Amino acid sequence: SPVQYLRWGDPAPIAAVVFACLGLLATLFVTVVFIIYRDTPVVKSSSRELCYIILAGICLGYLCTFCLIAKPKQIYCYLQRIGIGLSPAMSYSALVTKTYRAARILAMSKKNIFEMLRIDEGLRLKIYKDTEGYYTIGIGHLLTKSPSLNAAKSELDKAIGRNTNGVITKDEAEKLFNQDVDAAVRGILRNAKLKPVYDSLDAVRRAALINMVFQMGETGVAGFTNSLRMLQQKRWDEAAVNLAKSRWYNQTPNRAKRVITTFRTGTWDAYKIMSACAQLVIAFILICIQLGIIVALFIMEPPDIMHEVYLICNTTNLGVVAPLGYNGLLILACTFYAFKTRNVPANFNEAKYIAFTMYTTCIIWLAFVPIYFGSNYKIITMCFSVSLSATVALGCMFVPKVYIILAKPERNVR
Ligand SMILES: COc1cc(/N=N/c2ccccn2)ccc1NC(=O)c1ccccc1Cl
Repeated sequence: SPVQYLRWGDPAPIAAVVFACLGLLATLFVTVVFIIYRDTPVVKSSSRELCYIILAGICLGYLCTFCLIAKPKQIYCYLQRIGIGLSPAMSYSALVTKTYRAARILAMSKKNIFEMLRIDEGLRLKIYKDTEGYYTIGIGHLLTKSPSLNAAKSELDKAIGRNTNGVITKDEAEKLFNQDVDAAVRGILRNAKLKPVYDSLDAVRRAALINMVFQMGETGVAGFTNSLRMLQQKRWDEAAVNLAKSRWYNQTPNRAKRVITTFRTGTWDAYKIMSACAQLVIAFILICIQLGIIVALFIMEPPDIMHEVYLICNTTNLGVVAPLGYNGLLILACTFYAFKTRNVPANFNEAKYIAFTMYTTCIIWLAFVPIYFGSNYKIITMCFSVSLSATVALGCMFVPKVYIILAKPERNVR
């Protein structure tokens, strides 16, 4: 009885049980809220089905405390090992599936910009110089400002990760172009004239603005004050009419016609250019791998009480460390794809929060390695550890969305 341990001068059990219960309530609230408001654009935009798996994971994370603070029965040693290994595996298998898909969507998004400017500006697959005289390759990608061609080859090889002999492929030029886009988009957001326009525009019309920036630079695109304001107000037909009067249109009419037409339609029409049930099956597989590890260890080192509210089991270091390792890989993958997609604005900046969640989760899990092994109160540290990691995931991912559903029904709009 955790109440008895409180009476005696030990409040750790009762704390753990309370943390866990507030956890379950909060998860039950968040869940029933997502069911009720499933039709709205803040739940329907993301993967509704993966969230249920993430919430089950969080839920089961809180339920672990009821097998760690338990009566000495055989099955609770079985459920301890299932819960402490499978609850994070449910949350992060679902999450890594979500973040990987965001990353593939981001990659395929950057491919259109690249195809756009391949057609508009060109591409050389072997080293050349710009009109200054500095070594360049692909879509005007700068290598070095050194007169040494070897330096250019040197920095190219580093940039790609093979000996290129100064020659690359379309896909390695794409890779290089994505640095130059990110660079150009940083300049734009540092620039008070361009920043509000880029903010306003959909993905396709941002491609159009980056194109112009790539042709005339930032200070040049800031020239088009009126045209820029027309686009901000989403006045497409009038922005086209105005830009079609420019020195820009009269000096490079072929490229200008295409960029302008793209500002009108918000489509790719002017240029030559990941499932749902898949994510459940992949998430389910990634989770059965963790089950395989736990069931394997149940045969190698069968669960058994050691022999009292702290239920102590025989679980050896390999019983702890094997699932820990796999959970760690899941976390590191999640963090990797999350960070890759951190600035993706889709679904009310879902990506910004997920990145923050994963950064926290890394410091927590890495912290609780020396803490747990260095500790003589392992069942308690395990209790607070699981619940904390689960609260972080619920806190940083689900609260921000439940907030908008409940507090800001007006902003809950596509
Ligand atoms: C960070 O602590 C843990 C959290 C766990 N679940 N979190 C959850 C669970 C559900 C949803 C989100 N998050 C599971 C095991 C944990 N710890 C360990 O298994 C462990 C054991 C020994 C040494 C170090 C560690 Cl890190």
